[PDB]
Amino acid sequence: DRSRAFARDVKRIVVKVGTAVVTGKGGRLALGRLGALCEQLAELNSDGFEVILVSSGAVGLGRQRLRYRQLVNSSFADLQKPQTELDGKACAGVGQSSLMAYYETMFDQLDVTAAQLLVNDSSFRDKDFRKQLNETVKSMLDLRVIPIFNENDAISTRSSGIFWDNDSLAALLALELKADLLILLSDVEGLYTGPPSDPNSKLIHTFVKEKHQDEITFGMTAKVKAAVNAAYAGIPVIITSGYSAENIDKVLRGLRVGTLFHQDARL
Amino acid sequence: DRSRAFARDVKRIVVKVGTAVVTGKGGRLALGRLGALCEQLAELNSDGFEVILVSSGAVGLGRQRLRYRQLVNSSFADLQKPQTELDGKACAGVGQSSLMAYYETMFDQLDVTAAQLLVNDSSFRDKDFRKQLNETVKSMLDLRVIPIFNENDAISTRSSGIFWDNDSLAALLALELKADLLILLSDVEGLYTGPPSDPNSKLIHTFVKEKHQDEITFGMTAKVKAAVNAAYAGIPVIITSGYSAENIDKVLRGLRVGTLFHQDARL
Amino acid sequence: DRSRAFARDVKRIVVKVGTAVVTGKGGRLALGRLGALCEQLAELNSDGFEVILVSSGAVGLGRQRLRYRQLVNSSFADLQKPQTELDGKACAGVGQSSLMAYYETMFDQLDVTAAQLLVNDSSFRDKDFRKQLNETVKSMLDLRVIPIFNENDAISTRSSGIFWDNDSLAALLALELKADLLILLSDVEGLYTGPPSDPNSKLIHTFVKEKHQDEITFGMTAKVKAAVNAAYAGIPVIITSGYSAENIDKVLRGLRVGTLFHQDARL
Amino acid sequence: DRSRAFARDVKRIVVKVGTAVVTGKGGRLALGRLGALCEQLAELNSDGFEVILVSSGAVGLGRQRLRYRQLVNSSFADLQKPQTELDGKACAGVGQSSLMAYYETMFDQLDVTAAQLLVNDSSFRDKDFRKQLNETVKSMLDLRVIPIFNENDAISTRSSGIFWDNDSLAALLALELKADLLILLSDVEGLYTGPPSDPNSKLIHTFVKEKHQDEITFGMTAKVKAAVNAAYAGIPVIITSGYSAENIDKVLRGLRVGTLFHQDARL
Amino acid sequence: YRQLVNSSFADLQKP
Amino acid sequence: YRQLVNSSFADLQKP
Amino acid sequence: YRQLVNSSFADLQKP
Amino acid sequence: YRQLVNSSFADLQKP
Ligand SMILES: Nc1ncnc2c1ncn2[C@@H]1O[C@H](COP(=O)(O)OP(=O)(O)OP(=O)(O)O)[C@@H](O)[C@H]1O
Ligand SMILES: Nc1ncnc2c1ncn2[C@@H]1O[C@H](COP(=O)(O)OP(=O)(O)OP(=O)(O)O)[C@@H](O)[C@H]1O
Ligand SMILES: Nc1ncnc2c1ncn2[C@@H]1O[C@H](COP(=O)(O)OP(=O)(O)OP(=O)(O)O)[C@@H](O)[C@H]1O
Ligand SMILES: Nc1ncnc2c1ncn2[C@@H]1O[C@H](COP(=O)(O)OP(=O)(O)OP(=O)(O)O)[C@@H](O)[C@H]1O
Repeated sequence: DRSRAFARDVKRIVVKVGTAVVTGKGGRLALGRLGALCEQLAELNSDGFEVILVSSGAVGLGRQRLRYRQLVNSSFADLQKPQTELDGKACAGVGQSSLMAYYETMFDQLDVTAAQLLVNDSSFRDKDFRKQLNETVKSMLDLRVIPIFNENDAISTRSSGIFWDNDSLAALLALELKADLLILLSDVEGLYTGPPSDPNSKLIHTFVKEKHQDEITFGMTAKVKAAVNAAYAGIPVIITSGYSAENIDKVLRGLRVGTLFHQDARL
Repeated sequence: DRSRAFARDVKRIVVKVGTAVVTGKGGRLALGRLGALCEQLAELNSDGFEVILVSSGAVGLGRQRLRYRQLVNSSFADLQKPQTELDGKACAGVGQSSLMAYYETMFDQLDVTAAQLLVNDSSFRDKDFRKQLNETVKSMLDLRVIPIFNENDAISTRSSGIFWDNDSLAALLALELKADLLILLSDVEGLYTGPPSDPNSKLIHTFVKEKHQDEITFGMTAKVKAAVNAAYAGIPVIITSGYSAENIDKVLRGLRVGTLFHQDARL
Repeated sequence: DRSRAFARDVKRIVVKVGTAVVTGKGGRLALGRLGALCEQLAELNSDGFEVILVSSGAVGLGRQRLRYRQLVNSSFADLQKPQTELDGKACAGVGQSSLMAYYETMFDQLDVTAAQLLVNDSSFRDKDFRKQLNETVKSMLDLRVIPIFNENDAISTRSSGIFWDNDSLAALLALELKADLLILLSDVEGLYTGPPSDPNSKLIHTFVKEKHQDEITFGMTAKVKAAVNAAYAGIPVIITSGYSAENIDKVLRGLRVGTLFHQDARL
Repeated sequence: DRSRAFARDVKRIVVKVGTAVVTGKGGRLALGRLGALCEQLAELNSDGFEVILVSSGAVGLGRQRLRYRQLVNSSFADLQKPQTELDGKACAGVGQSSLMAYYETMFDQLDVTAAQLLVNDSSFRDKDFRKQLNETVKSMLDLRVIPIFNENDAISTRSSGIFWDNDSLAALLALELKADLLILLSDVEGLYTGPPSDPNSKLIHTFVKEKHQDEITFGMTAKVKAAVNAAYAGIPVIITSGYSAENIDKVLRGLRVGTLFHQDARL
Repeated sequence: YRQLVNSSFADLQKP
Repeated sequence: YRQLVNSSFADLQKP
Repeated sequence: YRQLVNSSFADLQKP
Repeated sequence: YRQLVNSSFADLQKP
């Protein structure tokens, strides 16, 4: 439109992928969605953008793999007994490795080098750590590498910290790395006036902190809170659906797509 | 022999792979050596052992990949100008992802699930962190998963800490996880009475803290220091060459292979 | 509709993928499209269908890879001289291996075993060969395997034969294997009353050999000829666009999608 | 020695890998052996040689995979009933795709482009086919590509033909492609004066058609017959053990390794 | 028991 | 029966 | 000449 | 200059 004109000076993008975008039916990987996303990110990176990817959704794939392992090495007599709940940290550790190995496979097939950085909550308490991370990211972006961040859930001792979920980790990274636009890839077209299943609900062209502030009932509430916190500091935030392969290009070209969170746009 | 009789009650093994074992000629991956090692580890894990792998050697592969990227996207005129030194943290971050993606590929091809855990020096300062890592590792080993540890060099702010290198990280993990035998995979057959190139040098059947204490001149000195620290606390340590595919089986069967670091054996 | 009611007793499907569906921009693989197609085929195969895939589009990927190789091992002075045209058979041979390795990678990641069969024109001249191939395909389908046929372009001595292109190889296989529905995955929504770029053109609900026989003007003419030949013998043929991930489900459910080629439907 | 001096003008090498070299314990892939072989072949190809690889051993891996599939999708009640023998052609078709996908994976990781050509017995009956294949192989070798031949067992209607096994397919290719040395990678160090298990047996430095001709009792008899047929026409043949990673370099450097089949050397 | 006896490995891999 | 009842999936994956 | 001298490897990888 | 002009991409990929 006219209020999405900042999509022309955008140089660094922090793209966060949701769990509903990574894991498909049955808990396995969604190969089509992730492949289209990786193709779009490689095209953006070849174009001249500096793309930072904050991956998410390792707990689900990890749990699927660990259930497979239990079955394969389990025995009938046992399958007749009750089941147990698979540890959370074990699932996260198993899923992270598979997800990032798959990311490396497709990025290599796309002729793009991808790098894996893992940052915990206790690490962010040091300003010197922030400076190091900034220097490392700058050096990796100067060679056209896509840093794939995440949260070290497989070692976390864990809300009271700086960040508690990837919805907020993306905002913290975008604020720290001085990004220019933050895209929260979810499974919904954006932010609605009510529940998505409600027919009376309507899409939000842009979020207003004086009108749409208290007009929506909510998960997505954490996404909205992180978006408001990020857009308050001067980082425009776009909530868009990752089910489509051209949404990133549409928002980066200035089209009316997704929900916009901007401090200057809101009046 | 007779003093390597503890290789029968061994149940948990902490295997550390060196940089000279992972990276082959040209800085690329050594596919033959790593493939043989992965085959042996899968056979051990299927046998009934609980194998913990402490990988190493991501800085070299990472630097090779980053030099490739610089060239591919570099331009002639530039190749005519002087070169620069690639950041250390960028190289480590790029190399780690590729190494562990390759590990996942071969372990999947071997029908074994491998898990990636990353632990930094600042994390070990918390006893509660030690308890949570122990619980996670126990839960992952109860499902026949090979936890592939490493050091988060791609985020490490960095000798004054608990551990400073993987030679000592392996010892710290073995002491904390209550392992039963620690194998330091290097490129040399063990510990010699002098430099390996010296013809007069002889292999050390077992390390004695009263005789071979100062009979050796030295890298490998860090390996020996970590081995002495680990074997002091009651964890037997074996330094063996990873160039062969059956060395792990030989040491685990009680044969005379490698250099032994034992507190009870030494007199 | 009412004339697509045969999509309920369909048990065997012969799916042919076009070149415009496999190769994306720059001659590289289209990862999103092929990933969505592989996900859909794995879902169909798990559902209870017997899916036969007749792949295509190795010449393009092969040529891209061979140009990469020429450059990488080529030298400046040479790049200053004129270029040459890369052999056709060399390109086909290089591309086939990469395409089918990628197919195996995604099918393994999808927990489906895929098999590669290659059949040439000279082989089809033997009736005993037809019986052998039928027996092999039956044995492979009884174990829930997806036979990935193709044409041995890398050994072909080469129109006068039984089949000359994959558009006709799919029809020959469907007739020989007694399939029940043949889907020709192309990049267009189907068959139009004229050129697709013509605004006055309209989609064809079903092809009539007494009306649309000569009305349509035209590549796609080979597709239409193969479709008419297949549908004459009693194998219903559907021409549908592979750019969407749910077109196969839509045609298999009886919805109005694509262009239909049926001998009984046409009047 | 002195009679292995022809290893200096060697320019094209036809390397045949046995079944005992590809498939490891349990019918799965031998990752260490194949990785070392691929590393050696990539080093040779980078050196300046023109390496042709005639792969073998898809029936075993294929049968393992098909048994896995039967079990996974089989059901207890059924496992209680008798088993069946898995078709030969289905096993070959499934195994070939996996083997060559793995070959592509390691060759890509080694920065070498590998190409897959499949040739049947009926195809060799045409001289024009021989010319076509020679032209294709020349064009593929001029771009530093490793053509990975095999036998189309998944389509073969099938001894009365030109070739019946890969031991003889390698000889036929070496004679047709005008190779300079043929290496038959087996699991034994070469040709012995008797059974390998016999302690009195001794290794044969070179095969003599007037002495060793009837001094050996025997599988390996097919290997010896193919070697004699190839070496009669003027192609030196070396039978060497593929269990070691440096045997190819040793024979190509002129060292005394393996068993030699030469028409000029024999007196 | 019967649900497991008359079941297959892939059926179990599901919830 | 018992060999199968008191067996595991990976044991079967072997001859 | 100049087009090649002031060019990069990835630019060439394209037609 | 000459070392680069009369060189290939893979030669550079080495120290
Ligand atoms: N008003 C609302 N509008 C849209 N979505 C809503 C709303 N209220 C709840 N939701 C839910 O919030 C979900 C947000 O998606 P998702 O599960 O990826 O969120 P998340 O908690 O940010 O994810 P992740 O675990 O990847 O960080 C939607 O899929 C939808 O089901
Ligand atoms: N007396 C000695 N005996 C054996 N090796 C020695 C000796 N002195 C020095 N070395 C060197 O120490 C090296 C130890 O191998 P390596 O490079 O893997 O060590 P590291 O510093 O522990 O490795 P990493 O970086 O993987 O932790 C040997 O390769 C050898 O060159
Ligand atoms: N009337 C028409 N309607 C639709 N497409 C047409 C028409 N005339 C020509 N075409 C062209 O035919 C093409 C058919 O697609 P495609 O290139 O895959 O065909 P193909 O020759 O069957 O492919 P392949 O090489 O994979 O066998 C369309 O992409 C379109 O550009
Ligand atoms: N006198 C002998 N010397 C050596 N090996 C012998 C002898 N007699 C029989 N053999 C057997 O021949 C085998 C040859 O190996 P291999 O199984 O690869 O043969 P092949 O039939 O040529 O293989 P492939 O199926 O790969 O073509 C040896 O492993 C050995 O067991």
